[PDB]
Amino acid sequence: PQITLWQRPLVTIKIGGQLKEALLDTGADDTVLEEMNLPGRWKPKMIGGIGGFIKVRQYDQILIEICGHKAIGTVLVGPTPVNIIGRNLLTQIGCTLNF
Amino acid sequence: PQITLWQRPLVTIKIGGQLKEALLDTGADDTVLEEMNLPGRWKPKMIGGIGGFIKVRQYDQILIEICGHKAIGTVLVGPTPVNIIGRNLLTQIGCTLNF
Ligand SMILES: COC(=O)N[C@H](C(=O)N[C@@H](Cc1ccccc1)C[C@H](O)[C@H](Cc1ccc(-c2cccnc2)cc1)NC(=O)[C@@H](NC(=O)OC)C(C)(C)C)C(C)(C)C
Repeated sequence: PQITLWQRPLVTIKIGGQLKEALLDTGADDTVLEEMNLPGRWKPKMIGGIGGFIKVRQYDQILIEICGHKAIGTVLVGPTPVNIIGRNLLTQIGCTLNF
Repeated sequence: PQITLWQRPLVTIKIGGQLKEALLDTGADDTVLEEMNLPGRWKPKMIGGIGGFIKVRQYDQILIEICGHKAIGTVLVGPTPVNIIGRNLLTQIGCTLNF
């Protein structure tokens, strides 16, 4: 589909059974979701955005379905006021900017 | 053009007769640029990132060349670690997310 930008580019995502809302974010290197458990191994990481850094949990080789599109990769979990789909997974569903 | 996301979407912008590099950010409501001079009046505004809020200066109806496309709207200026083009201007230049 083609998503215009008059509104926030929010879509539905499925991860580990649960359905969630998430922002398709081209200004994000990383994918970061609201605090939750994910199966298996994780590492502490620090990420930086506007107005500071937050401490998160890095989970590798995680599957998320985004608008009925398979995408596997690193998923960060932490105190984010919004679920953020970053480039690492956007590339995986063939997401591009056009104008 | 069609910009892929295997790398930070960094385009050439022109503002106040200065060439800068800026990030095409779908996950940003606003356009935030690093400290610089701009003509006209400004208001104060708070904006929130991942880490917290920052104090920025709101300038209205500022001309800005984004990847060879004219936009005239609200530009925020303040302590941001990256030049961000947000949805207010991305819509102006007819930019869309596609996949
Ligand atoms: C390497 O740095 C990153 O890629 N950092 C990303 C990051 O923070 N990416 C930044 C760009 C960057 C890069 C390097 C260094 C500083 C910045 C812009 C993102 O795309 C964010 C998303 C967001 C949206 C919304 C909110 C939020 C906050 C409060 C309430 N509700 C929602 C909070 C975060 N928009 C923002 O930070 C924009 N925020 C926004 O639109 O809020 C409405 C802003 C401030 C640029 C206009 C991150 C998401 C992986 C952490």
